[PDB]
Amino acid sequence: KSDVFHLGLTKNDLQGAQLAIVPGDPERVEKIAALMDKPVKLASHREFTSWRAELDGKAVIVCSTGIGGPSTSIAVEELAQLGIRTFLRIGTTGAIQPHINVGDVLVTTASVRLDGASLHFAPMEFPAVADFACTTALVEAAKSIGATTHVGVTASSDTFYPGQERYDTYSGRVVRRFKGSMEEWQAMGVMNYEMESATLLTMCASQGLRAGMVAGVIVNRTQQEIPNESHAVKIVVEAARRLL
Amino acid sequence: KSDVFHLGLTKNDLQGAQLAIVPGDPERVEKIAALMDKPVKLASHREFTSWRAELDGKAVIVCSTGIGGPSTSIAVEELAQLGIRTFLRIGTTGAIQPHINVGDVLVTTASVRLDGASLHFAPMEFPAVADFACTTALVEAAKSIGATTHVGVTASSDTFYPGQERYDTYSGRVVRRFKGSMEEWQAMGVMNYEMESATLLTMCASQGLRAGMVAGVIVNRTQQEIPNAETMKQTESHAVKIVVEAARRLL
Amino acid sequence: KSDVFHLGLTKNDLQGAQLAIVPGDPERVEKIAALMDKPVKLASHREFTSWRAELDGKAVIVCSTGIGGPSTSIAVEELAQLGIRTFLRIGTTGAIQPHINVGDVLVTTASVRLDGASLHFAPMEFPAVADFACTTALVEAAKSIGATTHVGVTASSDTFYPGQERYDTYSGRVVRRFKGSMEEWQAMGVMNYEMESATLLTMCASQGLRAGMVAGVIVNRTQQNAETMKQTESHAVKIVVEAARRLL
Amino acid sequence: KSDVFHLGLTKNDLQGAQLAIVPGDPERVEKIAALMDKPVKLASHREFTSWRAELDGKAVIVCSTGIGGPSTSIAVEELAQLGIRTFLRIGTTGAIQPHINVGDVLVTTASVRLDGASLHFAPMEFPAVADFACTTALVEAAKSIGATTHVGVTASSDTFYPGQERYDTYSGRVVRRFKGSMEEWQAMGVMNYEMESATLLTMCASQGLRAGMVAGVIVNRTQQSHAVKIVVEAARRLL
Amino acid sequence: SDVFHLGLTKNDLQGAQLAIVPGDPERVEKIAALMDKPVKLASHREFTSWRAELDGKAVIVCSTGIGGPSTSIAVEELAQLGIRTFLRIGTTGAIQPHINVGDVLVTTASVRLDGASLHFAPMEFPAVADFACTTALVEAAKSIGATTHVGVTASSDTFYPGQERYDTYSGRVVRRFKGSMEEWQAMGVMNYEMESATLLTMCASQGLRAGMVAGVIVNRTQTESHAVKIVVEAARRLL
Amino acid sequence: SKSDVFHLGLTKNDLQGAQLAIVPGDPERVEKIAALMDKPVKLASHREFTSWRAELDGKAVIVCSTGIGGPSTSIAVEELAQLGIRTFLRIGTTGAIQPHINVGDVLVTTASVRLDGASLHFAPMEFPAVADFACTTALVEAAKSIGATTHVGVTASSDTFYPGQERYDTYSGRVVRRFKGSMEEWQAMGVMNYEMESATLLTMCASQGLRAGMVAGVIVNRTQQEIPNASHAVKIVVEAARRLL
Repeated sequence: KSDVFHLGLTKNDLQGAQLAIVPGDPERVEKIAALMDKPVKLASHREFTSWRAELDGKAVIVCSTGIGGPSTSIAVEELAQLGIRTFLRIGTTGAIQPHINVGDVLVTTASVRLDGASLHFAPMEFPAVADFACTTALVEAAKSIGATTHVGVTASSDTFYPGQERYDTYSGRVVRRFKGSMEEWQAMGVMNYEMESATLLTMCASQGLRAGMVAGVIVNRTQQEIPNESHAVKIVVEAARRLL
Repeated sequence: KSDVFHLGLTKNDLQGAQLAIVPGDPERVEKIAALMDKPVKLASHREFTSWRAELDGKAVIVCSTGIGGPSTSIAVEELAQLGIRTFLRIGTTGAIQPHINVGDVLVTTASVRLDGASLHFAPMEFPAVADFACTTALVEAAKSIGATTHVGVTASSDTFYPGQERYDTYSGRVVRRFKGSMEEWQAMGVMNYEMESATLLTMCASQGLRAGMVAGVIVNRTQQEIPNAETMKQTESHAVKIVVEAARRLL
Repeated sequence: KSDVFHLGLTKNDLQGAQLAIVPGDPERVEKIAALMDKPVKLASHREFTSWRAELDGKAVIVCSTGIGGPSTSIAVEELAQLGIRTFLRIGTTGAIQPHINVGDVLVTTASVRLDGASLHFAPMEFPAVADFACTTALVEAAKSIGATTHVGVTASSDTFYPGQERYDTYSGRVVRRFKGSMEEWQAMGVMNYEMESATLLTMCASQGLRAGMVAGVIVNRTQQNAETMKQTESHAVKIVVEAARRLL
Repeated sequence: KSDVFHLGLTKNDLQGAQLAIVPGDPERVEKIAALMDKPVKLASHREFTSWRAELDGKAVIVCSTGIGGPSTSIAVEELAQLGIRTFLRIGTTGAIQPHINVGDVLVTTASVRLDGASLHFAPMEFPAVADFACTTALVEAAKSIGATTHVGVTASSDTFYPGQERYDTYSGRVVRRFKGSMEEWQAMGVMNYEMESATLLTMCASQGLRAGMVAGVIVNRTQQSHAVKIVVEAARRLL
Repeated sequence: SDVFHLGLTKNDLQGAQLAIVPGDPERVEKIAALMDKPVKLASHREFTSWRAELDGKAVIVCSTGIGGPSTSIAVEELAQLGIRTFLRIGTTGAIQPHINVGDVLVTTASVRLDGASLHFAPMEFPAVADFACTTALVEAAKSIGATTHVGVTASSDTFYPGQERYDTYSGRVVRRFKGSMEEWQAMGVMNYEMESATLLTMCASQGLRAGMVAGVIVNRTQTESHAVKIVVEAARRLL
Repeated sequence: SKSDVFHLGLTKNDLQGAQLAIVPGDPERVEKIAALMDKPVKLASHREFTSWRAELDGKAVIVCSTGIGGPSTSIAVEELAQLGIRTFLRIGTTGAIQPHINVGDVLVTTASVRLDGASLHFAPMEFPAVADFACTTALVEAAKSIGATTHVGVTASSDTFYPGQERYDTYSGRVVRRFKGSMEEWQAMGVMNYEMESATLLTMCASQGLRAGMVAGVIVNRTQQEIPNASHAVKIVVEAARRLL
């Protein structure tokens, strides 16, 4: 039985949960839920793996989004239909600033919309902006956990390869739009690349839902293209505590 | 060992394979592989589950893409790095034409680019067009299997909900761009909506790779009666038979 | 006396025809019609010269479009009003791929929309895609006569000069949008430039009409001419008529 | 022998001509050239028919463009190559303003760019504007024969049907972009639709060439020789 | 007070139908003082307004401030009060090597590098000046013997990156504007300024008449009274 | 002294080491804002740019007007940056588009809908017109300290007062296609208000390593009327400035 098309969940499964932690990788869901009380597997369908847990006596959902705006848009919509009102994305990321180190934690205030799904919720003029309370929770959680943290703009790309101006590819080329784009974002102070935040932030900020975004830095793109975690995950859990 | 960042595969894993069948759902991969000879699981990481099998003596890969152009773009790029040159997508779809029945099979000649990843490969002016040999193989395979087939344009959307003009949602609203859009595509002859083809077709057609798209119709957005889980499974099985039969003609 | 504004034709003139072969140049119309049965002149108004003929007992029209999407859009609309449902464009062309040779035949599956008129029928996201049956008929006709055939994407430009990144012009300037564009299309596997197909294919694909396109390669810029063209003409003409046979 | 790819002309053939009158229809060329001295045919290829004549001792070209911006862009480019520096468009037109009557004369100051070829010369932000000298010459030539004249903006469409919001067609449909567009142009004071001026005006204004356009009103969808005299009279002021 | 920003009433205008609109509020009184019976009306924000008389007819002088946004407020509110003709007077640089300090530029139409023009008409619409206004300005410049250039102006929402200036805090110019000055130069664009695309589009699309004249103060490559004298003399011809 | 910048008529000396500016739209508001701080001194007045210096907790602060709109804002911000300013706090007036927002309420902008043109001269449309986290935090925390009725969220920032804010009580009575129905759309999307400077300010600062915040007082509620019939935000911007020195 399911009250939604993709996730395989009923409202009753959520046990009153109003906050979801949303990693990209289904395999990371169990790990994150294990940091909390009474973790229980709910469902696994396609790229959507969902567990329920408890935090200071209140139910919390952990559900994977898969890679990219499109699958993220499905998980967020269906979770919203089941009663989730606050979404915290926890990701991995490639830093594009020389002064950001592997293992650092980045909190996103807003995202460069290098995606398509965000346009399905708001025109390009609309900012892919995080909720102020969620952002505050993540920043304060980062202090509590103890991590080297940066706060600012992230570039959110519909591709891992040409949209992040990667050249370690089959074609070894990048379309005109993205030729020289990395150095452009770098000059504009953009911190990092990832793949889900523009859709998440736009769809939430334009629909009365709260969203925030934190990621662990797994490569620095000024040094290396292909990578080569816990601070970031402890932070998203600690932030959830503050948003309940 | 992996030659690539996401798929967990090496060139050795492919055993000379140059064609891949690419469903969206990782759960479909084993079922598709079971239509061929000596299938073996290769890897499963994130939404990317891959098997290898033989078709008429030759190695073939089956690898899931996940939902959307972004994860599709990863799978296609990484399979291309490993040596794949021909990609056949097999999907599920919602028909938007009144005359297309649940059970029908759709072969996509080109797609309306309502996605974002395609733009990362070619500007919007560029057609998200299928390879002629792949499309031919799918059409011919449909005739071999015995199916009611429709050939034409598909709308490929970055969303399941507002991009396909669904109002049955949390917010119940659809942004200006997509308001009244389903009626527009209907009048323009578009057969259906899905979520991966604009990215697949554009990225292949602009990089010297061959791609084709086939789907079974599991629902019609104009009809009143919504079929159950079973009826939809029979339709999937049919389109799946067609994609394997098509693959035989492209080796 | 006429059922349409420009073509100077009535439904009666078409004698039940449902297929039109559509070259750009009025001079080619008679030549194409001459490969078919019972050819006869119909009308000539501006760049629209029309002839009718017969293949396997069915009426066929041959009608020129002029240069560009604007005049093509007029001919296709008015032919559709008169009852045409399948359109086969036949052109001669220059190639942008180093391995497409003069004498080769190109069958277009879809076009890069570097025109304006296509946007009057569908938004840019919609593909300027040929009909499958038409494309199939063209490729099959090309094989039956042993042509060296290339099947793929064509770039369809509203200009002969800057849109095709030509600098041998009065100004010697190409606008930012088109600076470096030929190299980009080349890298993307685009076969050639022409000027009508984006409008033809988009307007047909978005209005329930069937369209296809074939062209003979008469020059190749990236490889650096009278008898070759006439020979190449005759061959792509042979193909479009043989394709038309299969589509009736 | 030809200096250009399409027109079939050499610089020599122009005999020092620097101004061209550019109608759409080849069948209008000789009629226009006949109003001037020593009219002689030069060439005829596809929709490009060219004649030379003389106006107060100076050679002048009359050359047809065919229908639409693409065809027009070829003719203007190749005439420019041959030495033409001033282009005067002569047309017949409908109108979309009820106060504009059949027999009135329209002088276009600039065009709404509903075409595609203009974008091959300048981005959309750039105005499809007529040369001030040409517009002046046309307006004052119109006044001098007592013509009723409207001066203002014309909408320049790559189509005759949906871009001019016509529904009396095969599909009976008009794409979202153009749905409600005629009422919008009407409200913004646009006089009329035609099909060539956005291309002509943009390619000339962005390339140092002078261009102008006059048209005679022959129909008006909102309602239930003169212009030819004007273009020729205007031409003699611009030599 | 009727209108929200200008603090003016219809009665304040005493039947005026024309306004001279400089950018700088401090230049308003200077322009008014050249005509008869100059009287201050109001001063709010960047909008300083004076009334004067020219050949026994009331005229307005009202500043716009810098940019399309504030210009759009002044023109709207003045039109609400009965103004139907707007003459912009500016000071300007130039991007063409042959255009000297002391030269006067008359703008036929503007490259729309602004945002506000889009709130009145889509980009396809030309930011074109009224023919009568442009004629009056050109004739008034002949009248006083000024060296006049007539043509296209690039109208930018910024003084710095939109005019491809690199002598700035960041030293960065966004992709869109990198190499843009050279492009405008090759296209024959005379100068940059910051209000004309909004002024011309908003007027040409609402039945209002607008023109623009500017004196050249500097040249990127290498008489404010003279331009002011022209704008006042042109105004006499437009009453 | 010869001005260090083209429009503002200021020298670096004039700033006395100031690194923060409070930036109202109206030049006539500058003196009023500077009067709430220590040692206020008029610096200059040119075009729409009136500038004062003052002191907060012994630190020099600039108050400078921007005029209406992105273009004039882009001049003031660029030239102040050149002079040494690294933090900008806009204080404005606004029309609320949500029904329960009262005239006099204080709105703090997290990011803006870019309905302007000048922002495109700094970053392509995909880039967010987002406020600095530290500045926004200071404004929110200052508003709480004085117990103001405050709303935090997205603002629509328009290049026009009339059609871009979907006002119909105008000379033409017309609104171009792009903006027809637009207010309802922003309302449904949770946008709080309209104003005219923040998209440019926020984009040009976030893309150039400058910190910016945005606060405005509501002067009309657009669900009720287009034009009103006829200082919490100000206390807040000064208190927030104190926290950012």
